[PDB]
Amino acid sequence: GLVPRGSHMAPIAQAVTVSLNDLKNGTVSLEALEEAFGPDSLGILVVKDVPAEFAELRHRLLSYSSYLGNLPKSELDRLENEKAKYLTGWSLGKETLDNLKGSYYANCAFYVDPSLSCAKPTEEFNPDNFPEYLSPNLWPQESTLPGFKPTFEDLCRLIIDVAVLVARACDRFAEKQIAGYPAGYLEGVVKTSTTTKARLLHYFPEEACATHLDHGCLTGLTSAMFVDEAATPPVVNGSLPPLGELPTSPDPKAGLYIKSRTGQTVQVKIPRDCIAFQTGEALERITGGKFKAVPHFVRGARAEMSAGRIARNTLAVFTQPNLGDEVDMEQHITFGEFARGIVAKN
Ligand SMILES: Cc1cn([C@H]2C[C@H](O)[C@@H](CO)O2)c(=O)[nH]c1=O
Ligand SMILES: [Mn+2]
Repeated sequence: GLVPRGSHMAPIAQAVTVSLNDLKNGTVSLEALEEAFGPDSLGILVVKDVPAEFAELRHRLLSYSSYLGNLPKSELDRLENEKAKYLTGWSLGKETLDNLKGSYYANCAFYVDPSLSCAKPTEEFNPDNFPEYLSPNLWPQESTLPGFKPTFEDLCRLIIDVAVLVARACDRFAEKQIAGYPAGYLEGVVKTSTTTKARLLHYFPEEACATHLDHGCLTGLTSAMFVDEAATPPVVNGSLPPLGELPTSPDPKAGLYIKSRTGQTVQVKIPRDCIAFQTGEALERITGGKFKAVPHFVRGARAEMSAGRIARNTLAVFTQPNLGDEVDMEQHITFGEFARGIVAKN
């Protein structure tokens, strides 16, 4: 038991917050960055003052999560990819304490070259030996879900642009603190990655080890959108209007929970107008543990509060290295090796 059972609430903790303006001009405090990402931290950084288009893109794409999740089964079955371990396209998963959640995954190779559906395959790295990273994206039909693909790409591009600036700040820290560190490494790794993976998640309405570490470098996050799908039906019926976002969460216990090295778990909120970034294990390895991936988990809304009508939508963008990039620069372990569980090499 990490969080109190029943109606009792965990304390809420404030994440370190910086302005995108300071990320862009290179004046973000490295003290604040270490407070956000260091060994005693929550492993999360909130970025405010985001581009003006963010609010609408978030609203549209999180609405698409509901529309997508309610497409006829014949359409969703075409988006399933078992060879990719369901890490490309659509699939159904479950969360127990008892919520059903549909996931849609896409690689973000398009960030580097908009014509790419996935990394260019090689003998060393291809869909047959790394299907969970290198399989081609599977998109819903434009006629049945109009505008989904450009909206998805535009919001992911915005979030990755910000991730590149966060990575640049991390590089400033590492260049000051780590002897022999390659200047500009994390910025280059994020900016050129064709393995970065985005996940659009839809919690279906329901009637009345817990933590993980992210594996990549920096995970961009939106705040969650709750939708009353009885009031605004998630049915594609001119442009496609967004669905109604509930102003306030129906369940104050839903959300993100982080267990710092203090051993106790706190709830952490993302302001609706902000983007947050969590550190992952690859960034921890690249910084030799000077920044840490911090254990955490997400809870959906309890069925009593969903009341068979309220769905929950989120976007996460797992920026991470190309498979051949080193993550342990002493032992020369690559991200692909690291992903296959290799922890030592000689
Ligand atoms: C699918 C995926 C998940 N993650 C995060 C969320 C998962 O719960 C965790 C372990 O895979 O890492 C990544 O960092 N990269 C990915 O490609
Ligand atoms: Mn996570």
